[PDB]
This record gives sequence, structure tokens and C-alpha cells, in this order.
Amino acid sequence: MNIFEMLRIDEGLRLKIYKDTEGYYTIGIGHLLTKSPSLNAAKSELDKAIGRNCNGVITKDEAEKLFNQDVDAAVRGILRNAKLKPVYDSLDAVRRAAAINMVFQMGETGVAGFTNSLRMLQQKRWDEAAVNLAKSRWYNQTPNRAKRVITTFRTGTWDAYNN
Repeated sequence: MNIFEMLRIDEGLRLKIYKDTEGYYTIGIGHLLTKSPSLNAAKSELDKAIGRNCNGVITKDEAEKLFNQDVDAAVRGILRNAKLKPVYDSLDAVRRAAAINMVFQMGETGVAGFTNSLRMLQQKRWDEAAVNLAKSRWYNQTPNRAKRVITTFRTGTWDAYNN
């Protein structure tokens, strides 16, 4: 297990534009295209991202390319964020993957807003952190996914992903 396999489990793989859990146009492995309700706007973003006229459909190789970029972008987001970087630097590799997962799903700004959880994580108060993390819109809207990510922070194991 690693961050790629983890996110592939959490996000799935779809080769045609679909709507994510928030109703937003998405493709591939959780590649958000736009928050606009315009399918045409989403198709335009897709064509810009892939570099050809795709008419809403991509290949598996293209999906994996966008995914690799998106994982890289999440890590970059963390390292450039003054709230996230000290916590990330404090974590072991397994828990780092949990943090990347969160940023992938919610964005850098959104995760930087989990001030109290981040402090508990930095303190290595894992059970406390896990309780605090679940007091969130995130948990309430995507509870099975959030439970997996929280288990990963709580235990520093991949036990929630041995599917």
C-alpha cells in the first residue's frame, strides 16, 4: 500500500465525466474539473488538462497521468502551507499518506482549517486526533472514507485499506 493505491481505492476510476460526491463534474481518479453546473465548462477544463479534444472521455493512461499530477500537487500544497508543513514533517510515512488523502479530497485551505486536529496530530495524541477529526462535515458527508483515513491517522497502519 501507498498513497497512489490508497487514493485509487477511495476515488475509483471512471473514464467519462461523472459527478463527485458533492455533485461536481469530475473524471478519472477523482480529478475535479469544475464546480460550475455547466457540462460544457467541465469539457473545456478536461480538454485543457489533457491537451486534446476529448469530448468527455479519456483513456486509463490519461486518467493515471492526471492522477500523478494531482497527487504531486497535493504534496506541493502541503509543503507550501505554513499550517500543514510542520504537521506533515512531524508524521511517519503512513500518516503522511493520510494527510495527502485529505488534501486531495478537500484542498489545502480546507485541511489547513482543521486547526485543532492538526495540533493533536503534531502532539501524537492519536486517539484524541481521531475523535476530533470525526467532528466534521467531512466525516458526516463521506463517513466510510473518513473512517478509513482516520483509522490510518489513529494507527499508523494500512489496516483500513486491506480490502
